Amino acid sequence: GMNTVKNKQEILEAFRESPDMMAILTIIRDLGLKDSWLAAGSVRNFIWNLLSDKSPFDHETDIDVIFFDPDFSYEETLLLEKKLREDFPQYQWELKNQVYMHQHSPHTASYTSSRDAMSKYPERCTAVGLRLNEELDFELYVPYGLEDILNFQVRPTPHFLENEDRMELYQTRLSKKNWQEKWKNLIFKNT
Repeated sequence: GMNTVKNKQEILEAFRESPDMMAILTIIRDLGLKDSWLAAGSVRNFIWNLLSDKSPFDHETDIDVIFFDPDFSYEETLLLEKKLREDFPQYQWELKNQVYMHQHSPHTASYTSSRDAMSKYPERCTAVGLRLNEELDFELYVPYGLEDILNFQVRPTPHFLENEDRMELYQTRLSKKNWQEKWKNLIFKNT
Protein backbone atom coordinates (compact mmCIF):
# COMPACT_ATOMS: atom_id res chain seq x y z
CA GLY A 1 0.00 0.00 0.00
CA MET A 2 1.58 3.19 1.29
CA ASN A 3 4.70 3.58 -0.92
CA THR A 4 3.62 5.34 -4.16
CA VAL A 5 4.76 8.78 -2.90
CA LYS A 6 6.05 11.64 -5.10
CA ASN A 7 4.61 14.61 -3.15
CA LYS A 8 4.30 16.22 0.26
CA GLN A 9 0.77 14.94 0.93
CA GLU A 10 1.73 11.27 0.47
CA ILE A 11 4.77 11.81 2.81
CA LEU A 12 2.90 13.75 5.55
CA GLU A 13 0.29 10.99 5.86
CA ALA A 14 3.11 8.51 6.62
CA PHE A 15 4.64 10.77 9.28
CA ARG A 16 1.45 10.77 11.36
CA GLU A 17 0.81 7.06 10.68
CA SER A 18 4.03 6.46 12.67
CA PRO A 19 3.70 6.67 16.46
CA ASP A 20 7.42 7.25 17.03
CA MET A 21 7.83 10.03 14.42
CA MET A 22 4.75 11.64 16.04
CA ALA A 23 6.13 11.18 19.60
CA ILE A 24 9.36 13.06 18.84
CA LEU A 25 7.13 15.96 17.60
CA THR A 26 4.60 15.98 20.51
CA ILE A 27 7.50 16.21 23.02
CA ILE A 28 9.39 19.15 21.31
CA ARG A 29 6.01 20.98 21.14
CA ASP A 30 5.47 20.90 24.96
CA LEU A 31 9.16 21.69 25.63
CA GLY A 32 8.27 25.37 25.97
CA LEU A 33 11.49 26.37 24.18
CA LYS A 34 11.29 29.54 22.07
CA ASP A 35 11.66 29.57 18.31
CA SER A 36 12.77 25.90 18.19
CA TRP A 37 11.32 23.25 15.91
CA LEU A 38 12.33 20.01 14.18
CA ALA A 39 14.28 20.92 11.02
CA ALA A 40 16.97 19.54 8.72
CA GLY A 41 17.99 15.86 8.67
CA SER A 42 15.60 14.83 11.47
CA VAL A 43 12.51 15.64 9.41
CA ARG A 44 14.29 14.58 6.13
CA ASN A 45 14.96 11.08 7.50
CA PHE A 46 11.22 10.15 7.43
CA ILE A 47 11.04 11.53 3.82
CA TRP A 48 14.19 10.15 2.08
CA ASN A 49 13.81 6.61 3.56
CA LEU A 50 10.10 6.75 2.52
CA LEU A 51 11.18 7.01 -1.16
CA SER A 52 14.03 4.45 -0.88
CA ASP A 53 12.08 1.51 0.71
CA LYS A 54 14.18 2.02 3.89
CA SER A 55 13.07 2.55 7.52
CA PRO A 56 11.72 6.13 7.84
CA PHE A 57 10.44 5.19 11.32
CA ASP A 58 13.52 3.82 13.04
CA HIS A 59 13.70 6.72 15.61
CA GLU A 60 17.42 5.77 15.97
CA THR A 61 18.99 8.60 13.94
CA ASP A 62 20.00 12.15 15.00
CA ILE A 63 17.25 14.66 15.87
CA ASP A 64 18.12 18.25 14.86
CA VAL A 65 16.37 20.57 17.36
CA ILE A 66 17.71 24.06 16.78
CA PHE A 67 16.44 27.13 18.65
CA PHE A 68 17.04 30.91 19.10
CA ASP A 69 17.22 32.18 22.71
CA PRO A 70 19.73 35.01 23.20
CA ASP A 71 18.43 35.27 26.81
CA PHE A 72 19.34 31.59 27.58
CA SER A 73 22.87 30.99 28.84
CA TYR A 74 25.59 29.40 26.70
CA GLU A 75 26.26 26.74 29.33
CA GLU A 76 22.59 25.99 30.19
CA THR A 77 22.14 25.09 26.50
CA LEU A 78 24.62 22.18 26.93
CA LEU A 79 23.07 21.29 30.32
CA LEU A 80 19.56 21.10 28.82
CA GLU A 81 20.92 18.88 26.00
CA LYS A 82 22.01 16.21 28.52
CA LYS A 83 18.53 16.44 30.16
CA LEU A 84 16.86 15.68 26.80
CA ARG A 85 19.07 12.57 26.30
CA GLU A 86 18.89 11.38 29.94
CA ASP A 87 15.08 11.55 30.19
CA PHE A 88 14.69 10.01 26.72
CA PRO A 89 17.79 7.94 25.70
CA GLN A 90 15.72 6.32 22.87
CA TYR A 91 16.15 9.46 20.70
CA GLN A 92 19.16 11.57 19.65
CA TRP A 93 18.09 15.16 20.48
CA GLU A 94 20.76 17.56 19.03
CA LEU A 95 20.06 20.80 20.97
CA LYS A 96 21.92 23.71 19.30
CA ASN A 97 21.29 27.39 20.11
CA GLN A 98 21.89 29.32 16.85
CA VAL A 99 22.54 32.64 18.73
CA TYR A 100 26.08 31.57 19.66
CA MET A 101 26.65 30.36 16.06
CA HIS A 102 29.48 32.82 15.30
CA GLN A 103 32.45 30.67 16.44
CA HIS A 104 31.72 27.19 14.97
CA SER A 105 31.43 28.46 11.34
CA PRO A 106 32.96 31.16 9.04
CA HIS A 107 31.00 34.38 8.20
CA THR A 108 27.72 33.52 9.92
CA ALA A 109 26.28 36.58 11.73
CA SER A 110 23.12 36.15 13.79
CA TYR A 111 19.93 34.97 12.07
CA THR A 112 16.55 36.75 12.07
CA SER A 113 14.62 33.49 12.84
CA SER A 114 14.74 29.63 12.63
CA ARG A 115 13.45 29.76 9.01
CA ASP A 116 16.38 32.17 8.13
CA ALA A 117 18.87 29.88 9.90
CA MET A 118 17.34 27.14 7.68
CA SER A 119 18.07 28.93 4.34
CA LYS A 120 21.74 29.18 5.56
CA TYR A 121 22.37 25.43 6.17
CA PRO A 122 25.20 23.66 4.25
CA GLU A 123 22.75 22.15 1.66
CA ARG A 124 19.37 23.06 0.06
CA CYS A 125 17.84 19.67 0.95
CA THR A 126 18.91 20.39 4.59
CA ALA A 127 17.07 23.74 4.66
CA VAL A 128 13.67 22.23 5.58
CA GLY A 129 11.31 22.06 8.64
CA LEU A 130 8.47 19.94 10.12
CA ARG A 131 6.40 20.50 13.32
CA LEU A 132 2.81 20.76 14.60
CA ASN A 133 1.04 24.12 14.80
CA GLU A 134 -1.76 25.45 17.01
CA GLU A 135 -4.23 23.36 14.92
CA LEU A 136 -2.05 20.20 15.26
CA ASP A 137 -1.29 20.21 11.48
CA PHE A 138 2.02 19.66 9.61
CA GLU A 139 3.84 23.01 9.38
CA LEU A 140 6.30 22.60 6.46
CA TYR A 141 9.07 24.90 5.13
CA VAL A 142 10.91 24.26 1.79
CA PRO A 143 12.83 27.50 0.87
CA TYR A 144 14.23 25.86 -2.32
CA GLY A 145 11.19 23.69 -3.21
CA LEU A 146 10.09 20.15 -2.35
CA GLU A 147 11.77 18.69 -5.45
CA ASP A 148 15.28 18.98 -3.89
CA ILE A 149 14.22 16.27 -1.42
CA LEU A 150 12.11 14.14 -3.86
CA ASN A 151 14.99 13.91 -6.36
CA PHE A 152 17.47 13.35 -3.46
CA GLN A 153 19.62 16.34 -4.44
CA VAL A 154 22.56 17.58 -2.32
CA ARG A 155 23.44 21.11 -3.58
CA PRO A 156 24.61 24.14 -1.51
CA THR A 157 22.28 27.13 -1.05
CA PRO A 158 22.94 30.41 -2.86
CA HIS A 159 23.86 31.85 0.62
CA PHE A 160 26.99 29.63 0.50
CA LEU A 161 28.38 30.20 -3.04
CA GLU A 162 28.54 33.98 -2.25
CA ASN A 163 31.47 33.34 0.14
CA GLU A 164 34.35 30.94 -0.49
CA ASP A 165 34.91 30.35 3.25
CA ARG A 166 31.35 29.03 3.52
CA MET A 167 32.03 26.70 0.58
CA GLU A 168 35.14 25.34 2.39
CA LEU A 169 32.90 24.39 5.38
CA TYR A 170 30.55 22.51 2.99
CA GLN A 171 33.22 20.57 1.04
CA THR A 172 35.10 19.46 4.16
CA ARG A 173 31.80 18.30 5.71
CA LEU A 174 30.77 16.46 2.48
CA SER A 175 33.19 13.51 2.22
CA LYS A 176 32.75 12.06 5.79
CA LYS A 177 28.92 11.96 5.27
CA ASN A 178 27.61 8.47 4.50
CA TRP A 179 24.93 9.98 2.13
CA GLN A 180 25.10 7.75 -1.00
CA GLU A 181 26.22 4.95 1.38
CA LYS A 182 22.76 4.87 3.04
CA TRP A 183 20.80 5.80 -0.12
CA LYS A 184 21.57 4.21 -3.54
CA ASN A 185 19.84 7.15 -5.38
CA LEU A 186 21.46 10.17 -3.59
CA ILE A 187 22.56 12.91 -6.08
CA PHE A 188 25.55 15.16 -5.26
CA LYS A 189 25.98 18.71 -6.69
CA ASN A 190 28.09 21.86 -6.13
CA THR A 191 25.41 24.13 -7.74
